[PDB]
Amino acid sequence: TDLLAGGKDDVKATFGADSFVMMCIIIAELIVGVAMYIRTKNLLILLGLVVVIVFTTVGLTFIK
Amino acid sequence: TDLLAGGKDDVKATFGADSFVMMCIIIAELIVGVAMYIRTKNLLILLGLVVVIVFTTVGLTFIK
Amino acid sequence: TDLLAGGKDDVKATFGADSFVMMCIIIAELIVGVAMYIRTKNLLILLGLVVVIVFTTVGLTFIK
Amino acid sequence: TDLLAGGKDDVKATFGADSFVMMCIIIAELIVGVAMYIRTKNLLILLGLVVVIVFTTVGLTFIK
Amino acid sequence: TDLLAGGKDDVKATFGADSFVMMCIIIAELIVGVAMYIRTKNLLILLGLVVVIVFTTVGLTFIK
Amino acid sequence: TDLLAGGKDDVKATFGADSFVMMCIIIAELIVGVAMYIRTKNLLILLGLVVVIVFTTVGLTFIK
Amino acid sequence: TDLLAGGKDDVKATFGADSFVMMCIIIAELIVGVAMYIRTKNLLILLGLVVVIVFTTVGLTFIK
Amino acid sequence: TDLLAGGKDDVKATFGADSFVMMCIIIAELIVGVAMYIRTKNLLILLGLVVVIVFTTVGLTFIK
Amino acid sequence: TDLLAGGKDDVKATFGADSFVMMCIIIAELIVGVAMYIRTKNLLILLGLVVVIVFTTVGLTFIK
Amino acid sequence: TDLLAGGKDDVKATFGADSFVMMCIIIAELIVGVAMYIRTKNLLILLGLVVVIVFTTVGLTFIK
Amino acid sequence: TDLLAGGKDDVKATFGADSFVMMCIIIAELIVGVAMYIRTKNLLILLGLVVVIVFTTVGLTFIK
Amino acid sequence: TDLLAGGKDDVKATFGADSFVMMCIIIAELIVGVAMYIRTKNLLILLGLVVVIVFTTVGLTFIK
Amino acid sequence: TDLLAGGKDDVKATFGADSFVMMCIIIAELIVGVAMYIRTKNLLILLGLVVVIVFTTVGLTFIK
Amino acid sequence: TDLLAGGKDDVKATFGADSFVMMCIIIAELIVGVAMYIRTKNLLILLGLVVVIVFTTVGLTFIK
Amino acid sequence: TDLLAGGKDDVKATFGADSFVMMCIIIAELIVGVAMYIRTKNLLILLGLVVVIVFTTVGLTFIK
Amino acid sequence: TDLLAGGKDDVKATFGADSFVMMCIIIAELIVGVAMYIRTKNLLILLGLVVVIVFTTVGLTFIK
Amino acid sequence: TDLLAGGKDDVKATFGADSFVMMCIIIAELIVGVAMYIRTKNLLILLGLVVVIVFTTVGLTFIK
Amino acid sequence: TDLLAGGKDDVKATFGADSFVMMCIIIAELIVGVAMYIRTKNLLILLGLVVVIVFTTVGLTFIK
Amino acid sequence: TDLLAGGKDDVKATFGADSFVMMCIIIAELIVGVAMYIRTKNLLILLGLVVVIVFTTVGLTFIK
Amino acid sequence: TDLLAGGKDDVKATFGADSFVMMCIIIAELIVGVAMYIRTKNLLILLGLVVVIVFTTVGLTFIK
Amino acid sequence: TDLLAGGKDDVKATFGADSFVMMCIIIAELIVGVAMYIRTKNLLILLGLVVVIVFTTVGLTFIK
Amino acid sequence: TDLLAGGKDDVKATFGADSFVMMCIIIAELIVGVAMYIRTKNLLILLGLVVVIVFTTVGLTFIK
Ligand SMILES: CCCCCCCCCCCCCCCC(=O)OC[C@H](COP(=O)(O)OC[C@@H](O)CO)OC(=O)CCCCCCCCCCCCCCC
Ligand SMILES: CCCCCCCCCCCCCCCC(=O)OC[C@H](COP(=O)(O)OC[C@@H](O)CO)OC(=O)CCCCCCCCCCCCCCC
Ligand SMILES: CCCCCCCCCCCCCCCC(=O)OC[C@H](COP(=O)(O)OC[C@@H](O)CO)OC(=O)CCCCCCCCCCCCCCC
Ligand SMILES: CCCCCCCCCCCCCCCC(=O)OC[C@H](COP(=O)(O)OC[C@@H](O)CO)OC(=O)CCCCCCCCCCCCCCC
Ligand SMILES: CCCCCCCCCCCCCCCC(=O)OC[C@H](COP(=O)(O)OC[C@@H](O)CO)OC(=O)CCCCCCCCCCCCCCC
Ligand SMILES: CCCCCCCCCCCCCCCC(=O)OC[C@H](COP(=O)(O)OC[C@@H](O)CO)OC(=O)CCCCCCCCCCCCCCC
Ligand SMILES: CCCCCCCCCCCCCCCC(=O)OC[C@H](COP(=O)(O)OC[C@@H](O)CO)OC(=O)CCCCCCCCCCCCCCC
Ligand SMILES: CCCCCCCCCCCCCCCC(=O)OC[C@H](COP(=O)(O)OC[C@@H](O)CO)OC(=O)CCCCCCCCCCCCCCC
Ligand SMILES: CCCCCCCCCCCCCCCC(=O)OC[C@H](COP(=O)(O)OC[C@@H](O)CO)OC(=O)CCCCCCCCCCCCCCC
Ligand SMILES: CCCCCCCCCCCCCCCC(=O)OC[C@H](COP(=O)(O)OC[C@@H](O)CO)OC(=O)CCCCCCCCCCCCCCC
Ligand SMILES: CCCCCCCCCCCCCCCC(=O)OC[C@H](COP(=O)(O)OC[C@@H](O)CO)OC(=O)CCCCCCCCCCCCCCC
Ligand SMILES: CCCCCCCCCCCCCCCC(=O)OC[C@H](COP(=O)(O)OC[C@@H](O)CO)OC(=O)CCCCCCCCCCCCCCC
Ligand SMILES: CCCCCCCCCCCCCCCC(=O)OC[C@H](COP(=O)(O)OC[C@@H](O)CO)OC(=O)CCCCCCCCCCCCCCC
Repeated sequence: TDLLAGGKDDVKATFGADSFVMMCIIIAELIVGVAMYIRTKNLLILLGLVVVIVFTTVGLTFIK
Repeated sequence: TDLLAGGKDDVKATFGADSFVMMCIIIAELIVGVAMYIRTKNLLILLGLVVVIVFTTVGLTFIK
Repeated sequence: TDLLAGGKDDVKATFGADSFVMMCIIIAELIVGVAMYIRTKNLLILLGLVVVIVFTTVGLTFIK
Repeated sequence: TDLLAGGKDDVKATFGADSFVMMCIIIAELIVGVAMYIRTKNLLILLGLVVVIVFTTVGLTFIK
Repeated sequence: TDLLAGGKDDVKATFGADSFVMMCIIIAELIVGVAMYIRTKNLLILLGLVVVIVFTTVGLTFIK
Repeated sequence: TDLLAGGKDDVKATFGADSFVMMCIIIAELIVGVAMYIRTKNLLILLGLVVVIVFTTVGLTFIK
Repeated sequence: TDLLAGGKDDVKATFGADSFVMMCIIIAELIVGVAMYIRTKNLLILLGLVVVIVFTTVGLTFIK
Repeated sequence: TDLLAGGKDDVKATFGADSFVMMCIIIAELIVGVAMYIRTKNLLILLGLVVVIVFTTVGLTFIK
Repeated sequence: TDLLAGGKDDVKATFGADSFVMMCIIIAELIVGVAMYIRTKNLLILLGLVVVIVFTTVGLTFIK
Repeated sequence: TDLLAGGKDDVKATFGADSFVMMCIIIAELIVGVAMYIRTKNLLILLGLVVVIVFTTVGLTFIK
Repeated sequence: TDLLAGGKDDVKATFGADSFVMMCIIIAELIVGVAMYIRTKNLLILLGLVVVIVFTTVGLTFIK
Repeated sequence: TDLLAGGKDDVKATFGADSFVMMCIIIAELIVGVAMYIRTKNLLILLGLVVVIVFTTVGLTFIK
Repeated sequence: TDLLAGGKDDVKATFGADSFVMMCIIIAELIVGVAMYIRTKNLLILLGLVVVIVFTTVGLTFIK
Repeated sequence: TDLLAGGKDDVKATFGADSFVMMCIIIAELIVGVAMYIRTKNLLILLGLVVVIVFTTVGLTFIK
Repeated sequence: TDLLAGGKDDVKATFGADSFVMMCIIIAELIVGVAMYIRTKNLLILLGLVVVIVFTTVGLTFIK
Repeated sequence: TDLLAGGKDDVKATFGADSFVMMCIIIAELIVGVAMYIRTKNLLILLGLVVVIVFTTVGLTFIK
Repeated sequence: TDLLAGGKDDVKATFGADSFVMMCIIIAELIVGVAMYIRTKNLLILLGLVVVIVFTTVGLTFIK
Repeated sequence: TDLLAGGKDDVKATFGADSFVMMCIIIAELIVGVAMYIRTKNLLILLGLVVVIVFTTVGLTFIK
Repeated sequence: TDLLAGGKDDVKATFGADSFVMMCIIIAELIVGVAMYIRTKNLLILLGLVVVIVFTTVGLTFIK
Repeated sequence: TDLLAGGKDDVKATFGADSFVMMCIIIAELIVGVAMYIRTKNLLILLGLVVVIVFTTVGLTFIK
Repeated sequence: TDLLAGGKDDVKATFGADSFVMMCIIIAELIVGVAMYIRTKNLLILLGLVVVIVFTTVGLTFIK
Repeated sequence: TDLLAGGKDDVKATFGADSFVMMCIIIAELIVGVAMYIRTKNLLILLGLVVVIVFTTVGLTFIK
């Protein structure tokens, strides 16, 4: 061989578990979800946050 | 590595616990909830405020 | 950091304890409640006013 | 801050103690109450008028 | 402010002491009361007319 | 500036006191009200006509 | 403007005193009232017819 | 316009004095009244038939 | 700087207190409100007119 | 142009007095009305058939 | 054209005097009526069957 | 320019008083109205036909 | 041309009286109708099947 | 052709008399009907099952 | 074929005679029926249980 | 297979013979029955308790 | 040119009264209309077929 | 944690032992009870006042 | 793993045994129950308070 | 293989037996149920809590 | 051949009987169903879970 | 030729009865259908699976 193997580390660290990008994604889910809930009063929509957390955790496991 | 780690602090402070944004969100919940209650007279809708407070507190705990 | 901290004061004063907005909300509750009472003759509906007053007072305490 | 403080006076005067709106509300209570009494012959329903008067007086005291 | 003060006069005259509406209300009380009396033979029901007259007179005193 | 002041007259005359439009509105109130009364036998609904007349008269006073 | 004044006549004649529409309304009141009376045996309900006649006559007086 | 004047005749004949509809109404009064009398043994209820006949005759006089 | 300051006057006069536009807005509120009331018979809807008047008056105060 | 005058005949015959369409409409009224009557036992609903017949006859008179 | 005249026969036969549909309607009236009678013990409700039979017979006479 | 004046006649005749188009519009109102009435049993909906006739007559008066 | 006349037969046979397509349409009506009936318990909805059968039979008669 | 005739058999067998689909439909009627009966205690609702059975049997007869 | 025949067994066993679903249905009938009886003291309502048992037994016989 | 057989035990134990739910039901019968007896002094109403006990015992026997 | 007059015949025959194209159009209307009716159960939608037939007949009259 | 603990005091004071709300409740019990007694002459109904007093006192003890 | 375990404490404390929310619920039960009792004079309705207390205590035991 | 098998554990733990999500669901059932009971005074509604507990326990058994 | 046969196994295992995807689907049904039940209190909605289980089991049988 | 006849076999096998592609299509229908059902709770949507199976089977018969 993979002629670009050397690039895997930084990329994986910049889009990975404790990255700035994942923090921004969780913040966005929190804000957008609470705004949707305030507008519609559909309590189930708050589970969105849970979903995103799980999806980003488990999902990052498949990134090799 | 995280090539954007240095950006975590300000972002987290601007969308975080004692931020202007969270204050605006709580104000919005209060106003919208009391307006819904005045229109429909459904007392349970006022619990919306509680929900939002809890959701923003606990939720911000998962923002690393 | 909070890059928008400077905006907290005016916002809090315009949607806060002795604001024009809260006065309008209490007026709306009074009018709508007395209209509901005239139509239905359900005396309990007048407690709506009390509820709104309490909800706006206590609620504004959680706005930091 | 209260960026809309200047609007408090006219609003309070148009929905306040000696306003056209309160006169209309008392007239409506009188007419609707006497119609209910003529139909059902329930004398207690006439106390509705008293209630409305009291509710609009005391209630307007909490409008600051 | 009272931005609608100019409307008080006609309204008060159309739902007031010597109005067509009050005449219709007294007529309705008379007819409905005499019909109830013919059906049930409860003499006390005729006092309904008295009540309505008093209620409309005294009541209109509180309309300012 | 008022660059459209010249348009005030005709508009005010076409939606004003003795206009075709106001005649149509009063006719509609009469027909709809008598139909509601025939269906439900709620005599109070006929006061709708009175209300509309008053509302269109007093209301047109605020049209400057 | 009154740019639609020319339309007043036919409209007023088609929904007016001796119109087909008013005839249909009186017929409907007669039929519905006698059906209600046959079902409930409440003699007062027959006064509905009187009411409708009066309401359509006097009411049409206010149509200018 | 009266743009629907031409429709008055048939309508008036189909809901009028010697119509099928009036025959059905009188039949219904007879049957329902005799059934009520058989159940309750209140002789006065039979006067219902008289009432209906009178009401349909006199009433049809006001249909122009 | 304000390179467009010279434009403030006419604009403010064409959308301001005694403008043709505000007259049209009040007319629209009157017509739409009375139509809603005729359809639904919800008396509170007529307060819409009051609201609009107040909102346009107080609101125009904040236009500098 | 009237550049489409030639089309009047067939259209008028296909939606007119003795058309297949009017037969279907009367059949629909009969079926729907008897179904409503079976469900609710409201005898007056059967007059629907009469109404439809009259409405289609008189109405077709205004189709020129 | 009447461009759909050819369709009259089958339609009239499928919703007509001796059709499967009319049989189903009479069966439904019988079952629903006897169920209502068992529940309420109101003997008059059984006349429903008679009504339906008459209504379907006479009614089908007007289907041309 | 009026460089198209010559076109006024045919247009006015093809969309005018005794045109094929107006006939189609009245037919459509009749059919749609009777279908709505069969479905909902709201007798007032039949007045739609009257409205359309009046609206097309008076309206065509303003077409110059 | 008619330069495509030769295509009429197969088309008419594939969308015609005893075609696979018409069988699928009748099956769909049966399934959808019984599902609607199970959900709503509105017996009249089952007549949908009858309608579809009639509509496809008579309708196919006009396909030349 | 009928260019799709060969498809009739399997379709008819998969939505036909002894199919999995019809079994599911009867099961659904049984469950939904007994649930409705438990909630409302309206015994007549159980006849729904009978109706569905009949409707699916007779109906499948018209599927050719 | 019936392209879905293989699915009949499990479905029939999961909604059939000795299934978890039927047990839940009988439990629900027992609880709801005894609650209705405690509230209304109508002994006949307890026969509901019998009905449900019979309906589920006999009904499941028609599930092929 | 019965794909949900494994769920039978806990359900049956939670709504069964010695469950918290049955205890609550018997308590409710006792309280409601003694309250009815205190109000009406109808001694037979106390047999309600017996009925409920029997109904819950025998009934639970049919829960398989 | 008319240098293309010779082409009028075949074109008119291929898109004309008894053409393959018109047959396809009527088939499409039948299928689409019955599908819409099965989905929505709006009986009026079936009149679409009538409309199309009329529109194609009368319309083809204006094709010279 | 209890994120809303700070709100307990005012709420408890506004709906508590010596509150305006409890005063209104006792007044309502007194008026309604004496009106019931005047109508029915059932002396026991006056014990209602006692009940309410006790219920509000003891009940407020369980409010923590 | 439970990726949201850390959130259990505050939530449980904000909706738990000695929370502001439970206090509000008990207050609401007290007020609504005493209002129902004043209106209906059904003493048993006061047991509602007991029920709510028990339900909130025992119920909170199952919150893990 | 199942290319996503590794994700089963955390997901199952975050939506499983002792998760934060299930705690929130039980809390929601408790609050909503007690609010419904306070409003309607239907004691059976409190069994909702039981149902939810059972449904979440047994249901989680089928999650493999 | 089938030039892509080699891909069948992994696909079938990743969307098949004991896959992560099917687990997520069952979890989603459980959560959404219990949320719907808490909101609407319609017990039948809980059968959704059963349906999904059956549908995914039987359905996966047809995946070859 | 047919200069490309030799290509028919592999193509037909790769998009044919037991191909990887058809397996993927059935899987997609199953997943999408169960997701739609979980969201909307419309049981009829599950028949989608049946439809797809039938459509792919019968349809592949016409591929020569
Ligand atoms: C400077 C402008 C000040 C505006 C007036 C202040 C409040 C006066 C209270 C009047 C109440 C009666 C209105 C009836 C006319 C009207 O609009 O009727 C609309 C609607 C009619 O009520 P119903 O639900 O019975 O009617 C339903 C349908 O018929 C409506 O189409 O009223 C409501 O739903 C009232 C609920 C108020 C919800 C709370 C509002 C909180 C915001 C406070 C106001 C905004 C301030 C703006 C600042 C610039
Ligand atoms: C300048 C315009 C002034 C308007 C007149 C002022 C009030 C006169 C009182 C008449 C009462 C009788 C009306 C019966 C005709 C009518 O509408 O009947 C509608 C409805 C009929 O009462 P029921 O509930 O018995 O009937 C139910 C159904 O049959 C209705 O379809 O009446 C009410 O519900 C009355 C409750 C009033 C609720 C309080 C209203 C408070 C607002 C005050 C009025 C608005 C002011 C507008 C300012 C621009
Ligand atoms: C210009 C129009 C003037 C209208 C006539 C004026 C009043 C005449 C009095 C007739 C009374 C008998 C009517 C029986 C025919 C009728 O409608 O019966 C309906 C109903 C029948 O009474 P029951 O409660 O015994 O019957 C219950 C059911 O059978 C009704 O379906 O009567 C009442 O409830 C009467 C209570 C009147 C409530 C007070 C009304 C106050 C408003 C005044 C009138 C409106 C003025 C409109 C101005 C444009
Ligand atoms: C030159 C044209 C003149 C038009 C006639 C003038 C008014 C005649 C009054 C007839 C009333 C009965 C109509 C029933 C036929 C009809 O349309 O029924 C529709 C609808 C049926 O009432 P429901 O709410 O009971 O029915 C609900 C549904 O079944 C409707 O689909 O009626 C209304 O809602 C009436 C409310 C009127 C709202 C106020 C209207 C104010 C505007 C005045 C009219 C416009 C003037 C146009 C100028 C060019
Ligand atoms: C050229 C067409 C002429 C139409 C006939 C003229 C009127 C004949 C009177 C028949 C009354 C009995 C109808 C029962 C059949 C029927 O429709 O029942 C529907 C409904 C049934 O009454 P209930 O409220 O007891 O029933 C409730 C439900 O079962 C209805 O589904 O009747 C009414 O509500 C009647 C109230 C009439 C409201 C006033 C109507 C004013 C408009 C006048 C008529 C329109 C003219 C149209 C001009 C083109
Ligand atoms: C061509 C069709 C001719 C129809 C027959 C003509 C009238 C025969 C009289 C039979 C009366 C007994 C029916 C009991 C069967 C029945 O329906 O019971 C329903 C109901 C039962 O009366 P109760 O109030 O005691 O029962 C209440 C509940 O148990 C009902 O569910 O009866 C009435 O309310 C009768 C009041 C009639 C109201 C006046 C009707 C005026 C319209 C005239 C008839 C319509 C003509 C249609 C023309 C196409
Ligand atoms: C020089 C031109 C003057 C124009 C007339 C002035 C206002 C007259 C008021 C008539 C109101 C009734 C119209 C019904 C005919 C109509 O358009 O109906 C459309 C629509 C129908 O109302 P619904 O929401 O019930 O109907 C929904 C759908 O059926 C519409 O397709 O009406 C509205 O939504 C009204 C809301 C007005 C919103 C406020 C408008 C503020 C702007 C003021 C006007 C513009 C001035 C232009 C200056 C050049
Ligand atoms: C050549 C085709 C001939 C078609 C049959 C002719 C009419 C037969 C009458 C059957 C009525 C019962 C249908 C129930 C099956 C059905 O569709 O139920 C749908 C619906 C169910 O009524 P509900 O309002 O009680 O149900 C509401 C919901 O459950 C519907 O989903 O029925 C109606 O609303 C009926 C109103 C008819 C409105 C008037 C229609 C006027 C047009 C005439 C027919 C079109 C002719 C087409 C020519 C090509
Ligand atoms: C080939 C299919 C043949 C179907 C059977 C023929 C009719 C058998 C009569 C059974 C009546 C009892 C049904 C109870 C089961 C049921 O559905 O209950 C639903 C409903 C329950 O009545 P309630 O109003 O007491 O209940 C209200 C609610 O609980 C309903 O959810 O029943 C009715 O409203 C009956 C009124 C019938 C209206 C007249 C119908 C006219 C159409 C004729 C039938 C359609 C023919 C279709 C041809 C393909
Ligand atoms: C030479 C061609 C002549 C065409 C026939 C003339 C009119 C016959 C009246 C039939 C009415 C029933 C149609 C139902 C079949 C149909 O299309 O249903 C579509 C739609 C269904 O009504 P709903 O709103 O209940 O249904 C909503 C959805 O289900 C529609 O997908 O009907 C309407 O909205 C009718 C409103 C008519 C609006 C006014 C039209 C004015 C124009 C006049 C006609 C055009 C003339 C063309 C000249 C070349
Ligand atoms: C060789 C392929 C044969 C296909 C099967 C033949 C028909 C079997 C009938 C099954 C009906 C149930 C389907 C539910 C699954 C489904 O698709 O649900 C979709 C939809 C769901 O109905 P709802 O309106 O209640 O649902 C709305 C939303 O949830 C949809 O997302 O169903 C309909 O709208 C049915 C209306 C049928 C309209 C008439 C169709 C006429 C065409 C005939 C079929 C095409 C033949 C193709 C030949 C190659
Ligand atoms: C291989 C998969 C087999 C699936 C199971 C077979 C049927 C089992 C019967 C269970 C009924 C209870 C479901 C409640 C759970 C549920 O979905 O509740 C949804 C809904 C809830 O009923 P309500 O109208 O009371 O509720 C309204 C709202 O709360 C819904 O959100 O139920 C219905 O409307 C039932 C009407 C069935 C309409 C007839 C369906 C005909 C199709 C047959 C089934 C499809 C077969 C698919 C083949 C692959
Ligand atoms: C694994 C999960 C097992 C669930 C428990 C099994 C059944 C236990 C019986 C408890 C009954 C009392 C519930 C009261 C709590 C509740 O929900 O109250 C809601 C409602 C309240 O009844 P009311 O009509 O008096 O109340 C009306 C309103 O206040 C409701 O908001 O109850 C009913 O309508 C009961 C009718 C049951 C209809 C038959 C259901 C058949 C399906 C069987 C159960 C589904 C099985 C799911 C399998 C996964």
